[PDB]
Amino acid sequence: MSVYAIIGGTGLTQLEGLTLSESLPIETPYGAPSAPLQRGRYAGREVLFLARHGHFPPHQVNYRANLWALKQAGAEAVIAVNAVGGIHAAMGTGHLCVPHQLIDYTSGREHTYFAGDIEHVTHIDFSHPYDEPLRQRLIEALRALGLAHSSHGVYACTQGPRLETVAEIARLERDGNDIVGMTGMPEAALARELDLPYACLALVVNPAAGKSAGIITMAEIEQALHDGIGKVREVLARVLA
Amino acid sequence: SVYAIIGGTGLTQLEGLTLSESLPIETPYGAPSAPLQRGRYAGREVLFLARHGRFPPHQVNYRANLWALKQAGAEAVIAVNAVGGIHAAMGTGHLCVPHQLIDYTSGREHTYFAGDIEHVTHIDFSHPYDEPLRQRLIEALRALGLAHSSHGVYACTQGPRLETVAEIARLERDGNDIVGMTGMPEAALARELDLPYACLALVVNPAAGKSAGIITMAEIEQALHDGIGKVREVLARVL
Amino acid sequence: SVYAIIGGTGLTQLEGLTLSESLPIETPYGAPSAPLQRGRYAGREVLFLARHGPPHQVNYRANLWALKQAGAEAVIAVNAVGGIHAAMGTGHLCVPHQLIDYTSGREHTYFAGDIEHVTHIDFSHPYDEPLRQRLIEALRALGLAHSSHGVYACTQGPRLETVAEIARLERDGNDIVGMTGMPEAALARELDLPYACLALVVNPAAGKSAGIITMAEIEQALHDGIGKVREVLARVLA
Amino acid sequence: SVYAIIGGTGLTQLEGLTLSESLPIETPYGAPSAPLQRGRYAGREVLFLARHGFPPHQVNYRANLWALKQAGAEAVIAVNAVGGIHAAMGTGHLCVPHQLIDYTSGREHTYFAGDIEHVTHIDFSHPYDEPLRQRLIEALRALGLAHSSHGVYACTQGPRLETVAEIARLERDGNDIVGMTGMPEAALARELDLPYACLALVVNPAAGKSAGIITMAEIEQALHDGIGKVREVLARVLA
Amino acid sequence: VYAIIGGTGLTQLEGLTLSESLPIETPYGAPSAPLQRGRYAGREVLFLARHPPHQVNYRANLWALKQAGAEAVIAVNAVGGIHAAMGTGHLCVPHQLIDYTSGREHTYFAGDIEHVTHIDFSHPYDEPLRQRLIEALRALGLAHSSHGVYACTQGPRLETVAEIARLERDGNDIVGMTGMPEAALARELDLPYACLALVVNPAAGKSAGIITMAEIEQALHDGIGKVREVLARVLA
Amino acid sequence: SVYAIIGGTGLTQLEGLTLSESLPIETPYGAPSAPLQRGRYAGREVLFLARHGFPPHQVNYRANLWALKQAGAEAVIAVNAVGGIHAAMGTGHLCVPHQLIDYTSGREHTYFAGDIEHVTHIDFSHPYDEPLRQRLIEALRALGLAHSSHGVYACTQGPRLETVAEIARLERDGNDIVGMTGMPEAALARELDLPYACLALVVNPAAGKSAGIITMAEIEQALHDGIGKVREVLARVLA
Ligand code: HPA
Ligand code: HPA
Ligand code: HPA
Ligand code: HPA
Ligand code: HPA
Ligand code: HPA
Repeated sequence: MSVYAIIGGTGLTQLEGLTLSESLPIETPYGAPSAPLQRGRYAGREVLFLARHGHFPPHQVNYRANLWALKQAGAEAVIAVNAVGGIHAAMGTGHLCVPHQLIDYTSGREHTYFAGDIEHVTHIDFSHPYDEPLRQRLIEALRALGLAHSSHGVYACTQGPRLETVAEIARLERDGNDIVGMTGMPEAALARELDLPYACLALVVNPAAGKSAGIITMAEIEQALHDGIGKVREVLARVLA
Repeated sequence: SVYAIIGGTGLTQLEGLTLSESLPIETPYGAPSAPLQRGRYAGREVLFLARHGRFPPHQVNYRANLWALKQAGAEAVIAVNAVGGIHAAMGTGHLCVPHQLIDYTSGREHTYFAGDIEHVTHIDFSHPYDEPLRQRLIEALRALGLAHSSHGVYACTQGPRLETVAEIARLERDGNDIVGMTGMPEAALARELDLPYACLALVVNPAAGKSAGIITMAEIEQALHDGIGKVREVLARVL
Repeated sequence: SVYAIIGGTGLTQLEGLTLSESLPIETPYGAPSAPLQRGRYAGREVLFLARHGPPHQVNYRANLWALKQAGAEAVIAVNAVGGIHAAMGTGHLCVPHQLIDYTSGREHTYFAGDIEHVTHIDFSHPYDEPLRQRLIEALRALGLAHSSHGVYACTQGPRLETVAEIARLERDGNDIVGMTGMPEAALARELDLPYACLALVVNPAAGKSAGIITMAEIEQALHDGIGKVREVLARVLA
Repeated sequence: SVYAIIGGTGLTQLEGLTLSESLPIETPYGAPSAPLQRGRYAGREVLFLARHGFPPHQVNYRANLWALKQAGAEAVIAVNAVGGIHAAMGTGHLCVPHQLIDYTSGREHTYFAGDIEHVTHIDFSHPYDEPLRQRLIEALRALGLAHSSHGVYACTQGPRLETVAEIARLERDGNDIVGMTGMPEAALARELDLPYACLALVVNPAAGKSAGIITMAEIEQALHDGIGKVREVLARVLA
Repeated sequence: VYAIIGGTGLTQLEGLTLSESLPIETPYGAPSAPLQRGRYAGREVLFLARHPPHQVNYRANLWALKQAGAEAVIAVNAVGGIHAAMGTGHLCVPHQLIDYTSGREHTYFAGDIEHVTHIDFSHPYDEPLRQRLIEALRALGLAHSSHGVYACTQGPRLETVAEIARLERDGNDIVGMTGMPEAALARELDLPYACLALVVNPAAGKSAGIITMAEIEQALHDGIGKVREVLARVLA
Repeated sequence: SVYAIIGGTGLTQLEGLTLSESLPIETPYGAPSAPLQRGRYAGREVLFLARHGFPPHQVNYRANLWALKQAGAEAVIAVNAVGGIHAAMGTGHLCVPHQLIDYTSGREHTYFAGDIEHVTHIDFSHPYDEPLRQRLIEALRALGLAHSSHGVYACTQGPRLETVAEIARLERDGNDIVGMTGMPEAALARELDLPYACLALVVNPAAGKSAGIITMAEIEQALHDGIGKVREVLARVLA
């Protein structure tokens, strides 16, 4: 029944049995979305796909435009796939974590619809950033599949593009975070401001700075993606049905 | 001595206060959120500013406001701020006179010392609030026998959204007792202008994670309607 | 091997340095803070750039591209800082080995806007270990009071920190605090330029000193400290 | 219903308190700090027990409590003098803690030691009886007294007071006040299913929360200005 | 040859014969219960029940296992779960611990002794024994954490909400009253030791109600089976 | 001013120092951990005490200090070998701490225990004496040795060394170095109104701060390498 949107890398589009047979190049009041909207059918449910970064560094992706376009195209739930670094010792490379909280360390990103010309200011609650029904459907799928996961975790959302500093990971860890990426916020909040239920699925693509012995290389990360993307796809499959 | 009050309207509902008209001012830093209301109270020249003018806290022109009050003769400032109670002793109802703050804001025009200006000034800001003003407020709270706290750390955050349970947890680890969106750059801008400044904080909700439910704009408006009166009592004694 | 130095002027009042050029260069990112001075010290091509010419508005991109364009193969950056760790009082030299970014709004990367590829640099160790050792080696030789390692807080400014702010920063692990370490250190890596920092403590951080921190007190510590800092720079360049 | 008060004597100085006195008790755990003083307060039966006469780490809480349970106590009010970590909780402040953190060690801390047949791990999530907590708050409010409705009580070991750095760590752990008597008392009340609340008087700012060093004269003075306040609060709670 | 320290019921494992039930004395008082030798899939097996936490004779226990010929130890622990990812019924294989106990006989190097050894205790659990545990949890498709920090509190009482929060502030994930000095003692006797902890309740203030023995014992009743399946494999 | 040096022998190799053998004294608190030596260094009186003569947590510190004071000690320099937690305090480094945090327990920590008729709670805000600190500092400068003028000393129980996670918690509590002998030593020194300072030599990078694990051999090399440095300091402070 309910229409789902999936935000993430293409190749999530290589999900077996998904059709994606439309491409509207949308222009919103908030400017250009990242890629055109792709609308399709999967296991009998209407499905939406937005590439988060087009064919743009995380801190300049027009998330506002993305979420408006999806709300409008008829989204009623958004599953956001996120590549992260693992801070928690148990959340190593290849691990899947379904966060339940986040701490936002971003700045200078268009992060609300309640700015510029508005006639009342609203302060959305945001105590629990992820819709709980979605989180459970992700968990139920991950248990069913016997994939190694954490059912909770705190998402540190940093600014990039640069990776983090060892003492910077020290502080994120002292702050309670389990995992760290650059694209979680303001996405989750803009979803909230639109009453759009949103939940994040996170693939750990590297140990965060200082956890492994060497240094973080883009090929370590590229490999990890390639390795784990199929696992993510299996989870979306079960969730989408 | 002339006194600015920054906070909401309703502050203007103070018994005994008169207001004589409101001039619109042009500052070198843009437009202030609202016209200044110049008035008289207990034989003391007073100016009021309604900081939100309908503006989100992150886009308020604090620079324009402060320069505006300075130029209009201000000599001290009491800022009335609505906050979230992190500390367990500071529930809905509570009044707090913070003595310290931690700024988590970011994209705001936050200093008078920007652009090619031939000389840059680094202000001390060790003690963000003028103590004599702080003592004026505390005395008033004691004298009125109201439930308050004499000290506390103010966490100033970006908004317009409210904080995450985990973000609150982080704030609690930084030593804050309350959280709001309006305290900074306001407090620092005043010191850049050598304007003694103090805040009076009203706890209008528990911070995310401290109450049993989610925070509703309904409960927060109720805590204001119930709390603006006691605030008015405090301002009154102070002037 | 060509070293560049970023910091105040008077860092050039270095004895035996024949400083010859004043090159005003233009960059794809706008103007650098000052003209690049080129010179020779000890028979090594030596590059100077005064970053001063508001820390949060300094064109850090322009400065580093300039240095890179001019032929720099390493960078020593000199920073005035407030001291958080109790062992690191007024006058203390420190060679930080880590840093924590608390800044924002600054044009902090080369990978911004219209580009066909985004590069997420590793940045686990903000500072080059070799350069660190050249600095460490020199302080030891000159018998100066210093610290081998230490954590740099970089804060927005131009305002100093609040007592509570310093408490947060200490809780985070910071030994020192300053407004210019970042994004400079990061842009250096983006340019594959080895970068290292020599910090001089010019005030105890807020609430570590007695009363307030005056500009005057800071001024006298720069006056007193620049002497030491030159001697270190001399030895490194040598 | 029978309320038992633990604190110094001179709490016994309530106007219109008959000190009906009292008998030396024996316990399977030893000798209690003082003979129990049994009295009446406006219809109510009240028990008193001075926890001294003995350094805090050597007080025999096990006997004290056991004896108080055996004498028929149904509720225990504990009065405690403390250093004040939280900026808002200076000298002479009254606090009513809601949580505690235990840093004590060499103490006979449980009735479930020894070679015993069934082990019991009590839940101790909320270390103070909430009904008792309200009864103290209500009393404080009604008397217009400056106080804190909540706080975290650090129980250290003594007899020496704390180091500056130790205080920084108690603060990072989230403690508001610091004292030497609060545990294992609160816990031992619980193993006996005996409602228990503490009322705390800050007698000194904790180490390094002020310029000098902590003096035993400062504390004497704070108990002098403090004691009367504490007594009026018991009069109400008892009534 | 392996030794398992946990409750009895770990000896309700299918495939295990318990032969000798000899009660040993040691230079450090009596152990918690007699030692029980056996075989499981052709390996010599020591089992030893550790039954009040702060008064159990951990010294006497390990020395006994050492002298009986133990060449590795698996300690099974009931714990409360601080980490939000580790609820009731989770299995955790910790890699670190932080020790908040005291008043316990914690070292073989006290009293008399001609020489005093300050052992290194950087890594309290043995990596190869963790890996065998983890390998096993993977094969059985059980929900677990490969790593985690163990807080060892004093008891017998449970923790305060604020005690828990400072344990959380310290980087801890689980909490139990029996992890220390067991690990450290094992180390002083060059015995490889690892722990497998079963979360049996959310730590204080991590959930709705209070912590109760009804709740904790159900979780133990529920979990014991998974635990036995893990040990069965690890001895295989 | 008469100094007592507490440390290993090897501190006794000072050139020009002479020492009378032992004589074993009995104290009210049992017997000191070694022969206490009386000395002269160029005519000046010095006491020497080796604290080990037993593991760190069973050392009779109560007895040592009581012995030291009965024999006329006016000040105390204690020389401690510690692991370094701070990045800038590698092996070989000298540190003059200014604060400390006690993580010990079960040790005889006070003179004011037992069944006495008066109790003393000392202030202990500043565990090390500032005049002695500077004497050590001025000395280390005079010899131009690398050192730290300040730092926080974590005093742990032992005999085992610390876990990587324990080190991370000691680090979060703001400690710079960790040893197992510093307390209750300093505190006892105070109960006796004896000015006490520590000089701490870093013998190993604390658990989890370098590639390997910590070997006893590595530590023993480190001492044999830094005791020479410490002797020099002592010689200067004693002159
Ligand atoms: O290590 C990381 N840090 C921040 N963002 C990331 N996205 C993938 N890995 C990382
Ligand atoms: O909960 C809060 N968080 C931030 N700002 C606020 N202003 C009122 N309440 C809050
Ligand atoms: O206190 C400081 N904070 C930030 N920058 C500084 N530069 C010198 N001192 C300081
Ligand atoms: O400062 C304090 N510390 C410990 N115990 C106390 N009891 C009263 N004040 C204090
Ligand atoms: O909640 C707990 N705390 C301490 N030990 C435990 N053992 C099981 N649960 C717990
Ligand atoms: O690493 C250490 N930890 C505790 N005590 C010590 N004594 C020397 N090194 C150490």
